[PDB]
Amino acid sequence: EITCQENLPFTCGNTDALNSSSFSSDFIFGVASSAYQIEGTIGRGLNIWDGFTHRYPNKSGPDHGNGDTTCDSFSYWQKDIDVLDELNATGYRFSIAWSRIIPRGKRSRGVNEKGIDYYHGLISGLIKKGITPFVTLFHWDLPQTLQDEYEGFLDPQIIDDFKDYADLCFEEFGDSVKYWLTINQLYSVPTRGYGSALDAPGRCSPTVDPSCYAGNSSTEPYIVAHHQLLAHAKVVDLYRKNYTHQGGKIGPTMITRWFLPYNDTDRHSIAATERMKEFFLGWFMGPLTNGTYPQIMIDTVGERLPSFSPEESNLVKGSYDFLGLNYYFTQYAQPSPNPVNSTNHTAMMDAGAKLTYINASGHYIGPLFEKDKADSTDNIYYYPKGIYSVMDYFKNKYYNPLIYVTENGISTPGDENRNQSMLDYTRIDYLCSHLCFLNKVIKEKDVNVKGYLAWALGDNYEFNKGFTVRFGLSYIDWNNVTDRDLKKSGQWYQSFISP
Amino acid sequence: EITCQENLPFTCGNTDALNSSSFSSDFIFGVASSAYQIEGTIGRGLNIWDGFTHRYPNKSGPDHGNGDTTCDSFSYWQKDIDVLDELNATGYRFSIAWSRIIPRGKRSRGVNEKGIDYYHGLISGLIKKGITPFVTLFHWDLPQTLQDEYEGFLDPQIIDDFKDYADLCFEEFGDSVKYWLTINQLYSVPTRGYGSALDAPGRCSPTVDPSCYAGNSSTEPYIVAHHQLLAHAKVVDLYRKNYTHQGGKIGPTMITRWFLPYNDTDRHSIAATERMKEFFLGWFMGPLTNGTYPQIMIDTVGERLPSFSPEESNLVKGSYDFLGLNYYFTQYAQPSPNPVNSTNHTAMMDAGAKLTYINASGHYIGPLFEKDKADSTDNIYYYPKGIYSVMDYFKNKYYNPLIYVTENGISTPGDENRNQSMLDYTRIDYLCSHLCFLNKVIKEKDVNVKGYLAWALGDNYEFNKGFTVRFGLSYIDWNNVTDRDLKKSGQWYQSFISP
Ligand SMILES: *C1O[C@H](CO)[C@@H](O)[C@H](O)[C@H]1NC(C)=O
Ligand SMILES: *C1O[C@H](CO)[C@@H](O)[C@H](O)[C@H]1NC(C)=O
Ligand SMILES: *[C@@H]1O[C@H](CO)[C@@H](O)[C@H](O)[C@H]1NC(C)=O
Ligand SMILES: *[C@@H]1O[C@H](CO)[C@@H](O)[C@H](O)[C@H]1NC(C)=O
Ligand SMILES: *[C@@H]1O[C@H](CO)[C@@H](O)[C@H](O)[C@H]1NC(C)=O
Ligand SMILES: *[C@@H]1O[C@H](CO)[C@@H](O)[C@H](O)[C@H]1NC(C)=O
Ligand SMILES: OC[C@H]1N/C(=N\O)[C@H](O)[C@@H](O)[C@@H]1O
Ligand SMILES: OC[C@H]1N/C(=N\O)[C@H](O)[C@@H](O)[C@@H]1O
Ligand SMILES: O=C1O[C@H]([C@@H](O)CO)C(O)=C1O
Ligand SMILES: O=C1O[C@H]([C@@H](O)CO)C(O)=C1O
Ligand SMILES: [Zn+2]
Repeated sequence: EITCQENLPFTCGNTDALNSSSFSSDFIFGVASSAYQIEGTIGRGLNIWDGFTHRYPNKSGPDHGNGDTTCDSFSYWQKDIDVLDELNATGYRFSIAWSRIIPRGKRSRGVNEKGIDYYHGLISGLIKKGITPFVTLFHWDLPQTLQDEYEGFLDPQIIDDFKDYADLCFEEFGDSVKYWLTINQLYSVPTRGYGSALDAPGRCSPTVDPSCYAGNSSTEPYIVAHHQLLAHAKVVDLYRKNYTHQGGKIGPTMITRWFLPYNDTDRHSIAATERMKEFFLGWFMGPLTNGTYPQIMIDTVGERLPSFSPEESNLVKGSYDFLGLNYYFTQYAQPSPNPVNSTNHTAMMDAGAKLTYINASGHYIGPLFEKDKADSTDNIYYYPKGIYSVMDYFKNKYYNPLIYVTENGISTPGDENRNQSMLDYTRIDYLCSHLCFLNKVIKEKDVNVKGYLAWALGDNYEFNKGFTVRFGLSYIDWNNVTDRDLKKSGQWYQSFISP
Repeated sequence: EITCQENLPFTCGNTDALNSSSFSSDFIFGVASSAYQIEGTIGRGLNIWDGFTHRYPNKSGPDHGNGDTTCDSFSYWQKDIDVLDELNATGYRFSIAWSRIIPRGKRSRGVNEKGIDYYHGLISGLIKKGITPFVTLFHWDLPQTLQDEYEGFLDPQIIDDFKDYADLCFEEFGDSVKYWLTINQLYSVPTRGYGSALDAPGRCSPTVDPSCYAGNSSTEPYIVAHHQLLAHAKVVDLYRKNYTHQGGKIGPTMITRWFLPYNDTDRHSIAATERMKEFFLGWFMGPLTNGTYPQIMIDTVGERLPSFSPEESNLVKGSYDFLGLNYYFTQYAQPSPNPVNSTNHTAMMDAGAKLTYINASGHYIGPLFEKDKADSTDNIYYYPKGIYSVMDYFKNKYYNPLIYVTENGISTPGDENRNQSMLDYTRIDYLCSHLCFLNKVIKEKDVNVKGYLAWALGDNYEFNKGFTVRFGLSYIDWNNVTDRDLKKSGQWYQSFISP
């Protein structure tokens, strides 16, 4: 019987009690990254994260930081491999920058052979060290040309451009890459990119944020989410019909959260919590497992929710060989009004729920996850059991999928000095407490989880935060980015992997 | 009788001997800038200078500097006006960033009202202080979307997109702006952007520079130059047919140089010098004054030189109300081979001339203009009499045009400290020696020159050099860009203007 801790102090950092041998022998352990966050702009075209961070610098991060140079994994990809080799990692999730291999967006405009070579060298180097690549085709960095031609995922033209891009990736890299991710966190671009305008491309309704150049927060998230599902599904169909000889697997990435009732004896809070599961997870998982959106969304969103035709429904339904599940935290849900006629209405209000980290009796859900110095009532707290709850739910609700945990991690403040930054015991606690629950859910519920990739390999540009927070298991000095030095968490993870 | 100095030491910095009263009472005196170089990316879309500087950072400058924030004239435009007011300037040349008012390039995709407002406020503020705006529509900063859709000026699609952009500028600003410049230095983008790939967009033949993403240095400069002429001429026709009620004037900007024979008793050097005038100036001035390219270019460039149809020739011929002439230096010309079959052939080799600052007997043409620390034999030297020679030539060869000197200036090293940077006596010498010759050519040759705008108002991002050189008449601290402090040159210029 496995017992896991939910509250500080944790004792799971002792590799005598928890290590890779606790899991099945074939289980993959590694770390993850994304291209905008680590490579730099050298050698690639411009994308909407370059566009957004430069047009709206105060949205890039409080320091106005961006991915222009970051940790320069364009130059130092070998040092990334060296971190993985030091960890004895068996997996690495990275993304391909569309703007690095097709700077002009549309494949018929030509490819960047040097860009293709960069990824071939990385892939070859990973395989040479026994590391399995998990490659994300689209980690938000859409070529700026496509956003300016037709507003990117707002238009159905994205489907064929994304298909042609994916086809190029499969053709060039699929002989070596056997695990592909289509779109990173389906929920995020629709809501943050087109709803609140916190993320690229930065569209929203005028009274949501007057700085947005255009948009409609009430309708655009649904349009974009729909086109993401279609684009994803066209790419999965392309992979499974034309690249079956490669013997690999493909799936989407979902951001997962668990939801608990703000008041667990209040039927209204309990209803809000179940609506949250459907609006947060079901928005994408309904289409992926059934070809339709959840009924509550159909009912609530009405004419703002697009329909799939019978052909589209069939393309989207079952369009995965596995799911990449990212997991960071859990929220309490309580009812909230949905003012659909308000000029500041957003798609996120359609769930009719307000989310918190504190419940009605004053209980904070778990340890600190992210401090918000401008408003401390907006601090985020984590909940190790949430990874158990999420995995169990996916198995039971979503037809026992094959799952890889494609992100899990925690930040530490960028104001800490190097010594403090390297002594990242809060990161060991977060990682180990989640891995304990992940082992427990695999053993108790028989969820088909086959690997775990911690966010992040190294410190990088964090979307929305610049360099003001650090997520790496390895430290990077921003005054001299060459080295990636294992922190206490990286050192712990090395011992966990090879106890 | 006016006597001007050609060699150090100069004595024209004494405003008792040379001042604005030396010139006609209506003569305009001011300074110039360009949008990429001063504004920052905040509030605009991305252009090919953003693209180029980020994709090829070592081409942006030795410091890898770019126009991301620069002197932040987006925020501090009022401080620019304050410099002009301090100078008692009567003119200011600035450019409109196409990506600030039409971020998506094509006008039918929408306009950025906030971008339009930025220029309305600047214009209003200039007029309120009695400063005449001279506005450049295109100072190289093409929206990146247009370069990625169709390779910008390489394709005839640029003509209508540039026309629609210009139309928007005339509509929004032409009630207040009465002097418009179309394209900055016609010669530069074809040769540096598409020939040597020193400038955006960075196209060239593979063996000219293997880093270029695509191109052909032998043919593309001619295609781009041709489309620049057509785009320019369509915009001038639009202005003169649809905006005549505004009572303003429009013209192109030429980069001018004078050319002298490397050996003035050698017929081959003398021929090379005359070929240089035709290939450097006539490439554009032939079409602008006659609707045809110079015969020597027709003969040499052959099938690589595009033809104008009768309609195009008529559109281009006479497509100016005045010429904006930029002038910085003069070169000696000697013969050089033109290896048209070489894979590294460039359009610049077609003139059959090698250019130097030292003649055959060892004479350097004038004082130091730009030191090149990597190769000192590549140092640039200036020649004050060249502005007299250029103006005289334009009058005599090119039908006595109305001219405004739209740039003239010199850099000082970015390695100097603030005190050294502020004591910019080399800049007073350069400016005054050129103004002496400009007064002399107006008086002796009756050239119709009506204003002079010194490069630059303040320190800025210099194309190709980052922040490693300074050109301002006012100093900017890169650790805190708010202030623009008049240097000794700015202080001198103030006394020259109001003696
Ligand atoms: C930040 O930038 C936007 C312009 O992009 C501006 O509208 C907003 O007021 C600024 N935010 C703050 C908090 O100052
Ligand atoms: C600079 O960058 C380019 C890649 O953009 C590279 O090909 C070239 O070698 C580098 N130049 C020098 C002098 O190192
Ligand atoms: C607009 O929404 C904000 C936050 O969503 C809220 O504080 C405000 O009350 C809303 N205004 C109206 C008119 O509903
Ligand atoms: C920066 O980091 C690398 C690796 O530690 C080191 O070898 C190099 O000397 C350092 N550069 C400077 C300028 O300190
Ligand atoms: C290529 O041109 C470079 C400079 O233009 C020159 O040094 C070299 O000799 C040329 N090579 C050939 C094969 O002509
Ligand atoms: C920077 O420059 C402006 C103008 O001189 C000054 O008012 C401001 O205090 C300075 N900011 C800092 C942080 O030094
Ligand atoms: O915030 C941590 C990490 N989280 C992720 N999603 O939750 C993103 O996919 C990744 O790009 C981001 O850096
Ligand atoms: O090099 C000085 C100056 N020279 C100019 N041309 O010669 C450019 O138009 C301007 O953008 C550049 O900064
Ligand atoms: O729950 C979530 O986690 C992440 C991130 O906030 C972790 O820092 C994200 O992108 C969500 O939507
Ligand atoms: O003669 C010329 O002068 C400028 C510049 O080099 C001055 O620094 C330029 O763009 C030319 O072609
Ligand atoms: Zn940048």
